[PDB]
Amino acid sequence: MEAAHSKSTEECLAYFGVSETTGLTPDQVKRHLEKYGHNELPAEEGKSLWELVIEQFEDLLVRILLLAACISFVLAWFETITAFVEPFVILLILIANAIVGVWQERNAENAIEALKEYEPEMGKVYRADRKSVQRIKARDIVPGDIVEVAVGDKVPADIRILSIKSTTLRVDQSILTGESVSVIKHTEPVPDPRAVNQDKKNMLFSGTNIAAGKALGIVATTGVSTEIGKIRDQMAATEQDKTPLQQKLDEFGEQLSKVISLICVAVWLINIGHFNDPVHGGSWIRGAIYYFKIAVALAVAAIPEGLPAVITTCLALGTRRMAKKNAIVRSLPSVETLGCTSVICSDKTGTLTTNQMSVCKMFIIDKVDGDFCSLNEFSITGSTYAPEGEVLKNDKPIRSGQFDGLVELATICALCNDSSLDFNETKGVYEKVGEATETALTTLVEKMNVFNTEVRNLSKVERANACNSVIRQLMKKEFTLEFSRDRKSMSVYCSPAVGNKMFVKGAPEGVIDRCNYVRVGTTRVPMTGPVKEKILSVIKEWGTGRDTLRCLALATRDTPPKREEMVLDDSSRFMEYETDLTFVGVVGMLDPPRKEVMGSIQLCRDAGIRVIMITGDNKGTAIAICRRIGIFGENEEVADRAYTGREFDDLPLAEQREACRRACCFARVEPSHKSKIVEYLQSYDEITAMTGDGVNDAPALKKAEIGIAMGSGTAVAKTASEMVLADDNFSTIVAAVEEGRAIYNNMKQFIRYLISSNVGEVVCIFLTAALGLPEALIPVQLLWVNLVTDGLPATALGFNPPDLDIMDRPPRSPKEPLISGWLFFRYMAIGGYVGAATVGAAAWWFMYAEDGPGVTYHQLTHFMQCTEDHPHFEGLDCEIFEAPEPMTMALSVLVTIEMCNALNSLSENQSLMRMPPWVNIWLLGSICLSMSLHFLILYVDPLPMIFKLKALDLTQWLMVLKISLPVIGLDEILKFIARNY
Ligand SMILES: C/C=C(/C)C(=O)O[C@H]1C(C)=C2[C@H]([C@@H]1OC(=O)CCCCCCC)[C@@](C)(OC(C)=O)C[C@H](OC(=O)CCCc1ccc(/N=N/c3ccccc3)cc1)[C@@]1(O)[C@H]2OC(=O)[C@@]1(C)O
Ligand code: NA
Repeated sequence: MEAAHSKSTEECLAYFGVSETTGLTPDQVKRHLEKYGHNELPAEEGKSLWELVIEQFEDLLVRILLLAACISFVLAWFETITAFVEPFVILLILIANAIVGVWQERNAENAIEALKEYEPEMGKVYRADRKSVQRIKARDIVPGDIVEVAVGDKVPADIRILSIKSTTLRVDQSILTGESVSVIKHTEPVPDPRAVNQDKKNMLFSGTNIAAGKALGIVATTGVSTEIGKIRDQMAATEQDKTPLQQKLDEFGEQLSKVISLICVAVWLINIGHFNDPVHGGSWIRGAIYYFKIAVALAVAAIPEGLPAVITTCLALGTRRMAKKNAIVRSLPSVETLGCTSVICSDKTGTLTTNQMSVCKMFIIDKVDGDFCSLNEFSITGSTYAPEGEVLKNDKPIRSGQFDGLVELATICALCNDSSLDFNETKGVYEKVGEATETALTTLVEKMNVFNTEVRNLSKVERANACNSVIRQLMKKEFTLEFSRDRKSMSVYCSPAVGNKMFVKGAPEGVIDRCNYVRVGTTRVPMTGPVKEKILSVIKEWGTGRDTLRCLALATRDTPPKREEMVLDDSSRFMEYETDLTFVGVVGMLDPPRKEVMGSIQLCRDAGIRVIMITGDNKGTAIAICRRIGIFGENEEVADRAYTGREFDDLPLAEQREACRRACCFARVEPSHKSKIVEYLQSYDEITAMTGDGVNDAPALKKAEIGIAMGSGTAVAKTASEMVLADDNFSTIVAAVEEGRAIYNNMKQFIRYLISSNVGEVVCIFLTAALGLPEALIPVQLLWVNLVTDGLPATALGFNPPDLDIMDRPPRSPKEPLISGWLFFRYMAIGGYVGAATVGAAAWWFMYAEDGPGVTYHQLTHFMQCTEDHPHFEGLDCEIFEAPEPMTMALSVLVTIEMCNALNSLSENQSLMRMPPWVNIWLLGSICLSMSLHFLILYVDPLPMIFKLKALDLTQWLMVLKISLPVIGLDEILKFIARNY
């Protein structure tokens, strides 16, 4: 029964056909169970390890390395036990990467699983099989059950309240709305069928807790049909798109397999002459192994094997750096999307403001005489909940007792108040107890002291509620008509210790319209036009002007209805009970913006980031707060840039989308508006950050690219967000966006660095196959360079100093390629250089070397025919074509070039003369370690046998530097072109 809130208690019992005193019969239970199912959210279908390792080996680059490992294993089988090192190392990389992925998924938290924590194990129902209550498992509760809840119990299903067995019934509906005060519940129907959950005063929602009381109710919905179950369906339907960099890895792997297959076809096309080669020969099995070994090396030379270790290391370090700035990022890929933020939608109370209220102004009526009117405006000092402060008028200290209107003003503030003040000696600060807006009144009456009580020598703990207690002794608060949004006010019925009176407080428009008289000191005058105009005039200046105050109208019913003539169970009659009032005065309190917020808004407009405020204030004050903190200008038109919840719904779907393109302020929004705003922003391809802190906010937090939770927010809101603000501050968002931009600038530098090395490595392997030369580089050597030799300077590039204008540039387009245009041409020339400089270093040892044979170019290209000891090949040991020294010339050239290419990667276009290499101290130290590790595999005896290397001399190294160092001069000329042409 979805509309149970709008149905009578008799209508709900008649729908299910269940007696309130007997309950559901054993037949009705098993028959309702087969129709509505069990009262539980669906279990989240987790994936197995087998499904997780299949997803790990689903990536195309992973499948290429796995195939290359399989080829290497069968090549090592058909050949020295160091041969199986190449298959084993390749497998260890994939296996280790899988373990990392398995650990990440296990550590990951699911918000749908978190919703279960709001499911009680047990419930209490009355059924026809027993007279007494039955404590059954909440899973077995069906719609139509008669349920009994009490203090401490968690509500097991969406329950329509039938009768309240206690005096009142207060519920903690905080799981839906962050952290909130207890709400009073009744049993009368709510006329609006499209009413929101705040207005369903006759409903108990599954997952909430009973703060006080005891009631009997009938179950309306269970399972996914509850309010907390409908939110689970919205989250289960939301799909998280891949981050732009995750998508770029897909296109890179898809294009890489197309190039590898093309290089293989090119190698075969160049060697088609072997089809005319004589059929009889023993080099055919050799030729297959030759092309199979090249295929293995071609894959290892193309895949950046060390990139996943460098990326996750950069993100893990940035997470620790953001946590120092109170930004808790929960997912590592979210750091990239963090820097791409285009729109920030932020709640006000708590984040944009300090949520610490204090009354700043107040006015009472001074004189009413026809068209002449006079007011007594006041000012209060002290922005904290502490009673320290004084009341001023015209910047002059005054005594509140000398004004009679202020005596009645303070009594309304002290009696029509459910909150209190407490002093904490551990923190040494007065603390609030209840609503922040109500506690501002308790602090105000302590500063006024209308009865001139003596509190100078009182203890600080006693000083907190001293003046409040004095007023409470005078009038006995009988009952309380709680706040409701239909009338936007509350009242209390009081008797002396003089007749009974009612003290009313609430929104100014509703209370003043229900006032027929006006208090003037101790006397009262009928409410007239000129007085009502000037009263509302000051409300507009305090709420819309530069004060940006929240105003409360305080009134009194001098002649309240008799106690017997009032029904304290129908919230519909509460407005009638609060009529024919007498205006007493208006207080104006401020929720101050945080110190750092006004500057963070300027950083956002300097960085092209739009800020959208989300409040619960009226449209007039919301626009005023925007002008105060910097979202709008002081004199800027905002007719089509600010909307309310009702204004936004009355628009067609096309106008709603166009509204979100320019709006910067949304006041009094419905729960579904956060998710709709995200969709409209995504329709313009924005990258949206949204704040929230309740289960209500969870669907929008998951929908947005960067859901933002509060450190004090609910657990479900955190598990549905990418980043959690430890201090709830809005400035933490902007600081994390700056860091995400700084991380990406360094990230794309060591991505271009490692990828350009893989280009030159593939050119090296291609030149070997296309010319028929011996293998100048071995997959075992290429793995060491990509994982260790180039991995250390790549990590050091992640510590590059960020640009000082990084927050002075618009947000980066998500589809911006990492390498394109002239940079695509540069890494082709660097790749064409590395490929030629590596195979040439080995050919130098095989020909023009003093310590190597003077093998001719024909013999080196036809080295697979030395086995015959052909007279065509001058007499020589054929094993020389398998010598370790020529591979050390090629490897030491690649290592030294990559150390040089790492310096060229410090800046995209700025010359090394302008930006010297000693800017990044970590990069110089990484090159020394990578070079120190190069001599480790050349001299410490176990390693040269494995890597097929033999140490070089002081002369052979000088030949490496002859070919390697001009890399710096080449890229410098390519940088000079981009800068000046
Ligand atoms: C890999 C090795 C080789 C040899 C190769 O064939 O490479 C080609 C190739 C696949 C390219 C092309 C390359 O073509 C050429 O060399 C043309 C032939 C030249 C030789 C001719 C001889 C006659 C490029 C190399 O050519 C040059 C010069 O740079 C540029 C560009 O690469 C990138 O931008 C790198 C993204 C890495 C990249 C990959 C992943 C990634 N992941 N983030 C994460 C973030 C967070 C978490 C996880 C992950 C981010 C980035 C591409 O064009 C690329 O394919 C594409 O689609 C582009 C747009 O990526
Ligand atoms: Na999200």
